[PDB]
Amino acid sequence: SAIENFDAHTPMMQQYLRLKAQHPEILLFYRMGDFYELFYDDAKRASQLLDISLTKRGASAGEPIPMAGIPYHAVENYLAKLVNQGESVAICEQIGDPATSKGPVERKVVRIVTPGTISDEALLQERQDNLLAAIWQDSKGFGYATLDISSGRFRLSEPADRETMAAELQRTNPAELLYAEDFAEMSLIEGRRGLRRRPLWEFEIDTARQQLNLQFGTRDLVGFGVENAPRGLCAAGCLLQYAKDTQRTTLPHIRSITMEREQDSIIMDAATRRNLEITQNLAGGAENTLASVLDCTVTPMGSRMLKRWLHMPVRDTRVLLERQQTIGALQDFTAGLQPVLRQVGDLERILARLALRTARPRDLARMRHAFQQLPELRAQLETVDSAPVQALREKMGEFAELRDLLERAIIDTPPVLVRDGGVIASGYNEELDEWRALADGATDYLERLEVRERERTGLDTLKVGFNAVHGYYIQISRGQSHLAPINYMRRQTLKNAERYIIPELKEYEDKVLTSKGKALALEKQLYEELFDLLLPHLEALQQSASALAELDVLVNLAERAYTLNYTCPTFIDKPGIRITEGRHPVVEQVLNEPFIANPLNLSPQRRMLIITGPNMGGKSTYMRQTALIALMAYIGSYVPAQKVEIGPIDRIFTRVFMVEMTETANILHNATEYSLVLMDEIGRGTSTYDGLSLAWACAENLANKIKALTLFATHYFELTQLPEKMEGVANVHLDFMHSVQDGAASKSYGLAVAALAGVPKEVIKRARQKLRELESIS
Amino acid sequence: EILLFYRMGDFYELFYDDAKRASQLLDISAVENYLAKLVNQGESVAICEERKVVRIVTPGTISDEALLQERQDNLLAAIWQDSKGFGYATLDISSGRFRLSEPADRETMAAELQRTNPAELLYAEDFAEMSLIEGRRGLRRRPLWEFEIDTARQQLNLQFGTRDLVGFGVENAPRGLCAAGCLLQYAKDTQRTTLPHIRSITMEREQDSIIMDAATRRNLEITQNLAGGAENTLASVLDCTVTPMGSRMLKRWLHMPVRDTRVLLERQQTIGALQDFTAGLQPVLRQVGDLERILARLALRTARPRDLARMRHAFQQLPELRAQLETVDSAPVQALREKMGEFAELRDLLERAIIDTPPVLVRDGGVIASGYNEELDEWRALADGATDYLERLEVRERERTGLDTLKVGFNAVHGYYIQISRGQSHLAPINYMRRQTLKNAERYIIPELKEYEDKVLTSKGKALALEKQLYEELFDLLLPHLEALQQSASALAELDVLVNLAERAYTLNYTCPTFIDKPGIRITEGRHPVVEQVLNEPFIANPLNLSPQRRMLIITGPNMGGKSTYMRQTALIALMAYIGSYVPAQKVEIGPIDRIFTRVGAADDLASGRSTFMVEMTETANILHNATEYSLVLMDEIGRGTSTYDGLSLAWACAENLANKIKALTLFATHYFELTQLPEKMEGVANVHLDALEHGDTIAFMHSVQDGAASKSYGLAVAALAGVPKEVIKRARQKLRELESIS
DNA sequence: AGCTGCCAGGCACCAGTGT
DNA sequence: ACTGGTGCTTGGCAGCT
Repeated sequence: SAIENFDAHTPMMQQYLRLKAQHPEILLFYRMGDFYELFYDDAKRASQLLDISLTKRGASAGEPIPMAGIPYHAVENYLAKLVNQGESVAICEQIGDPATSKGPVERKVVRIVTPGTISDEALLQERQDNLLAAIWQDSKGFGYATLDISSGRFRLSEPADRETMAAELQRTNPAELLYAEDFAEMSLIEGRRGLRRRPLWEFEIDTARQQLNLQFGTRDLVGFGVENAPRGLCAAGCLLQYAKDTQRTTLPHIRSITMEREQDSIIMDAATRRNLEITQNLAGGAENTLASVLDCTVTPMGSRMLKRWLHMPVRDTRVLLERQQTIGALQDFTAGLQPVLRQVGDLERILARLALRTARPRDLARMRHAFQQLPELRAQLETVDSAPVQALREKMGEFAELRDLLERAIIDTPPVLVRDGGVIASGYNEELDEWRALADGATDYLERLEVRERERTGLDTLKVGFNAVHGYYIQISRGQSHLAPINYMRRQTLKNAERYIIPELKEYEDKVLTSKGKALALEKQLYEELFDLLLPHLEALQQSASALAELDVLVNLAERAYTLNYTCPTFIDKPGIRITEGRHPVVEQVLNEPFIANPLNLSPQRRMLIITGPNMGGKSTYMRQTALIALMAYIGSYVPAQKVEIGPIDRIFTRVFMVEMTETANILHNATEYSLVLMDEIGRGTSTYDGLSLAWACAENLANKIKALTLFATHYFELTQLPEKMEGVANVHLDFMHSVQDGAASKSYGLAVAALAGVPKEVIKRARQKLRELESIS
Repeated sequence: EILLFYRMGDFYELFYDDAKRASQLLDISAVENYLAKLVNQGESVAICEERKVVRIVTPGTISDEALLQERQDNLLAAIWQDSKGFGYATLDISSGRFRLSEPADRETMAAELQRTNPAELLYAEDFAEMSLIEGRRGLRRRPLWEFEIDTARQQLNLQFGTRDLVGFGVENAPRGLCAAGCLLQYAKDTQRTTLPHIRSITMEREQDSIIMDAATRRNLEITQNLAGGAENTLASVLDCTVTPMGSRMLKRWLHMPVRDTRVLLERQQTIGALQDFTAGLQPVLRQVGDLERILARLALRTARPRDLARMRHAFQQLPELRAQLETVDSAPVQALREKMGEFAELRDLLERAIIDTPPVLVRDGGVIASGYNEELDEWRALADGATDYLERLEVRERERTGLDTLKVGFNAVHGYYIQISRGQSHLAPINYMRRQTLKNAERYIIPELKEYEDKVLTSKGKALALEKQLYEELFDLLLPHLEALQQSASALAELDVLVNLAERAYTLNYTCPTFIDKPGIRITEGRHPVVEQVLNEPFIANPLNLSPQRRMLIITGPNMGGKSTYMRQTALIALMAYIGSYVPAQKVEIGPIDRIFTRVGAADDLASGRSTFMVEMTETANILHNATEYSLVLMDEIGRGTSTYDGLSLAWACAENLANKIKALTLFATHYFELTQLPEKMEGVANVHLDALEHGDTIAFMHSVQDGAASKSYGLAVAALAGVPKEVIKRARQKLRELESIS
C-alpha cells in the first residue's frame, strides 16, 4: 500500500481534498463544468445509492481515482434520491472564470442539502411538516428545539423526564435530528431517521445566546420568553448554527423563537397519541384518523397547521373561546371563502424560497395569484361579525403594489426556471424589449432570406436552419449540392445533405445570438431585482400567510362542524366531563351503519367508571371518543355530541406484563385530579389474583389519592365492588351491543363468548356447572 | 384489471389509477427492477411497447431468475368452492410440481393457503368464503366456466399425455380437478408455449402427514416469524443448504412432516451415513446451483447462455459427487446417486457448443464456441479478415496522407469511415468523399472502405444468424432428456437437504429420535432449536415425560416466555422428528402423532370487533372438536381475557375434556392455582412448574421445569420492578391475601 | 415516432514541436 | 514551456431510420 501525499496530488485533487476535508462524513458534489462529480468513497457510495456508473480518473503519478457524476441540470432528481435515503449532500460550485483562472477554478461549498433543511417544493411533502430538530441532555434534564426552515417557525422546550421527551419526538417527528455526542438516553433516539451526531461544543450556552441574539437582532432574549431556558437554548443554538451552515445564506424568515411550556397545553404521551390516531393510524398510514375526518382544508399550509393544532390542544381559555366564536361566525360563509382561499395555495413555503433567494418564476406567479385573492377575501370577511375574524382580515394584508409589480414584471404562465429566460414580461423593461425586438428582427430577416435564396438559386431543397453546434446555415440536398452558388462556404456535411454559410447569414447570426445573450442576462438581473423589492415586506407577508393559513383552518373547522353536525362545548370551573349523545368522530364516518351515541357524566363526585361487559371494541370506542371529544374541545373546535360541558384537563393518558405495569406506573406517578385517564384491562399476573390485586390497588389509588377522571375498563367482576367501598367510583357496562348502561355487567359473559366461539356444548355445560360451584362457595 | 406500462420513449408511463397505485406500490413520484417489486407484491403488469402489448408478467407464472426469489417457492394456485366442500390446486411453474387437494372445511382450507402461500391466487366469481382470500396478494377473480370438470379432465389428460388420470390418483377428485383445470389453462394462456416440464399431478392425503392449522404454523414460526420475515425461524436455523432448490425443498419438508415410518427411518439412515462426508459434498453440491429452475427455462425455451453454462457447470460436478457417494453405505443414498445421473454427452455437448463465460443474451452473438461448427468458424474468419484489412488500411492511409489524427471508425448510421481532425481536414485526399462533419472533426468514405464494410457486415450477419440457429438446436438436443434431468435436479436437491440436515445435526449437537408404538413423548435435555441459537446466553435444557398414563401437564408458575418456549420446543422437537431429522435433545422417544395444535402466543384479531379472548376460544374449540389421543396439544393460559370465574370454569372444563374424553398429549399452561387440583381428581393429569430465584437485589425468572405445582405469585414483584409506588404494591399485597385466603 | 451517438465544460493526460 | 489530440460520469436531442 503506497503512502499518500497531498503535494503529489494534482491541483484539482488538492482543491477537492481540501474541500472534501471540510465535509468528511457526507457526500460532496464537486462541480466540474456541466457535471457534479464525486471521487473515492463518495463515488463508490454514490454509484450504489444513486444507481449511476462508477468509473475512474487517470493519474500518471499514483493510482486512478474512483469517479462518478451527473449533469448539473438533473441535480434535483438525485438530491431527492439521497434526501429520501436520509443522506446529506454538500454542493460545491465553481466561482470565478476558467478563462481568467491560471490553475483550477476557485470552488466554494455554497449549500448543504440535508433532510431537515430542504425548502424545495420537489423535495418536500405538500401537507406534511418537515422539521430540523436538536436534542440535548443534562444532569438536570432534557433540552429540545425544532425548526420549520420553510416557515421559520422556531420553537424550544425543556422536558423534565424521558417520558415527556419521547412524547415531544413522537409529536414533532423531526426529519433530521441533531444530538450531542454525550447523549445518555440513546433508546429515545436510536433507530430514528436523520440522526446527526454533533460535537458537544455546538451546544454551548454562551454561543447559543450570542448566536440567537445575533439572528433575531436583539440584545437579550427576555422578550421571546426563552431567556431562562438554557437547556433549550443550547439545543436551539446547535440547531441555528446547523441551519445557517447548510443554507449558507442569511435566513431573514427566522424572526422569533417560542417556549412551548407544558402547562400551556394538554400533555399527551407517545402511546396516547398513537392510540387516539390523531394524524396516524395504528398500522402507520393516515387513513381513518381524526385528521382524516377534520382536515378538509383547501391550502397545504392550512392542512399542516390543523395537524399541529390537533397534537397541541391549548389550555388558554381566551384562545379557545376565540376559536369557537370564529367558527360560529364563519359557518354561513364557508362555501364563499373556501374556493377563494384555495387559490392562495402554500404561500407559507413560497415565502421561504423568497427569503432564501431560491424562488422560481412559478413561485412568484403563485405569489402574485395569491395577492389577487386578497381583495376578494377582505370583501367577504368585512361583513363577518367577529373581532378574531377582523383581526385575521387585518393581518391578512393586501399588498397592492406587490400584486401590481408581479403582474407587470412576470408573464402569465412563466417557465419553471429563469435559467433559459422567458420569465420577464414585455413592457416591464425598455432595454429588455429592445434586445428582444433585435432578436426577432434578425429572426424575420433570416426567414425572408430563405425564400430569397431558394428563389435566387432555384433549388427547392434549399432551407435555412440552426444548429447549436454549427450555428445558422443554408442546407441543400445531396442531389442539388453541386448547384450551390460560388459564395456559399461549406460549414457542415451530412449523409443526404450539405450545409453552407455566407457573410450575410453569419452577420445576423452574431446579431441574434448577442441580442439573445444580452436579453437573457438582463432577465436574470431584473429577476434578482424583484427579490430586493419583495423582501423588504417579508415580515408582513409571513404574517399574511400565517393569517391565511389560520383562516383556512377555522373556515374548515366551521364547515366540518356543520357538515358533520358538531356542537360547541362549554367550559366549566371544576374538573369534569358531561357529554350528551357523544360520538366517536372517526368511527361514525368510516362505518356506514348509524353510530350509537352515548352519554358520559364524570364529575368530582363521580370520578371513576368501572366499565364491565363483554370483550369487544365498544368499550374502547366509548373511551377513545371521550378523549377525542375532550381533545377537540381543547383545540377550540366544535365536538361530536348533542351537548358537552368540560372542565380543565391537564393531560390525557390512554392505556390500551412489565410494559403494562410501567405504563400504569407512569399514570400513577404523573396523573392529577385534572387528568383524563383511560385504562383497558390491566391485570396481567403470574397467578389468579395478583393481576386483580394490582387492578384493585391502582383503581383505589386513582379514586382516593389521585382523584383523576378515570374510565377503567375491566373483566374482573371483583372490581364491580369498588363503588360499594369507595366514594367517587361507579359501575357502567356496554349493553354488537354498543350502548352504555348504568350498573355492572348483568350476565357473566365469558361462557357466552365461548359458546359463540364454538366450544362444544358439553364443555360449556361443565363450565356452567363449575361456575355455580365457585360462586356458591364464595 | 392489470397495471399497464404504456411506453413513451425512454420511460414506461402509467396513468389514472395505474399511476396512483404504482406510485404507492413502487415508491415513485430499469424496468426489471420495478417488475420484480410488483411481482413480489402479487401484481400483474402489461408491457406496452403498433403501440400495443407484447408481454404480460403475472406473479405466479414467472420463471425468470431476475423476477424470482432464489430460496422462496413461487406458487400459482386456484381455489374452488362447492356445496359439498372446497377444491384447491397449486403449481410451481419453475419446477412443474403440480398438486391438488379437496379440503372438507374452511379450517383445512385456511391451513392449505397458509402453508402454500401462493403468489397468485385464482378463484371463482361465486366464492362464498371471501374471508379466507380477501386481502391476499395476487388475487385473480376468474369466471365460473374455467372451473368446468369435463374441460379440466380433457385439458389435464391432454397435458399429461394420458387418456385417464387414474394413474396419478386424482381421478376421484372433481373439486380439485376443477381448480387444477382452471389453473392449467391460466398457466398455458400466459406462457403460450408447450409446458413439457409439467409431467404429473398428485393428490395429498391428510392421514399421511402431521396436520397443522394456520395458527399452529405461525406460532411455531417454521419458515415465517410472527412479524412476517424469515429471521429467527426454525428454517433459519436448519436451512444451511448450499443450493436454492435444496433450500426450497427443506422448507416444504418442514411444513409437511410425514407419518410414514419407512420414509422417516430412511432419512435418519441417510443423515447418519452422510455425517463424515458433509465437508466433502457441500462445496461440490454448491456448484450445481439451482438446476431445478434452469431446467424450467430450458423447458420454456427461454434459457439464456448463462443458464446453459450453469447447467454445463452442474454436469461437471456429477462425476465428483458420484465418486464421493459410492463409498457411502446406505440404500437411500445409493438410490439418490443413481437418480442423480451423469449426462456425459450433454456435459460434453455444452463444453464444445458454448464458450467458457458466455454473454447474458444470444441476441448479439458470441455465445457459440469455435470448433463446434465449421460453417460458423469460416464466417467469423471472413469477418476477422475484413477487420484485419481495415486495421491495416488505417496505418496505410495515415502514413500515405501524413495526417496523425487520421483514424478508421464505425457508426451504425454512416457505416465505416475515415475520421480526420478539424485542423487537418483541409489536407484530406481528393478521393475522400466527406459524408459527415462534427465540431472538431470530419469523416469521409472511399470505395475500398465501403467494399470491405459490405464484406464484414454480411459475414457477421451470416454468423450471428448461424449462432441463433445453432443455439436453438441445443434445446432440441437437450429437451429429449428433460424428464431424466428433472429427476436429477430432484435427487440433487434432496441430497442437499439431507447433507444439510446431517451437517446441522453435528454442528448443532442433535440426536436421532426413536419411534414407539403407543402415543407419548419422552425428551431428555430438550432444547428449543431456534432460541438456543438466537440467544447468546446458554439455553436451559429440560426433560419431558408424556405417556398414556401421564397425558396432561398443568404448567403453573411465572410465564415470561419460559412456559411458551418449553411448549413450543416440545412441538418443534416432535415436528423435526417427523421430517426425519435429528432433534435438539440428549435423547427422544416419540410415539405416533396425528396433529399438532398450538394455542400459544397472543392472537391478533384479523376480523376485528371480535376480541382477543374469542380468538382464543375459537382456537380452543378447534382443538376440542378435532383433537385425538394421538394429538399434541399446546395451550397457553386460556381463561385469560375474561372474568375470573368464567375463565377458570372453561379452563377447567377444557382440561377436563382433554384429559378424560380426548386423552390428547397436552401441555396446559395456566395461572389458575385452582387447576393444580386436577391431578388429585383425574388419573392422567400432573403438575409441573417454573419458578424464580430471589436473592439480594437480584430477581431471576428461571427456565427449568420442576415437578409439582407453583408455590408463589411473582406479579407484584414485577410491578415493584416496573416502578409502581411502594404504597400501591403494599395495598395489593394486602388485597392479594384477602382474595387467596377466602377461596 | 425509436434509436445511436455526439455534445455539454470542467481538468489532467499523452504525444508531437519548443531550448 | 507549448499545441492539439484523448478520456469521463448522464441527459438532451440532432440525425438517422
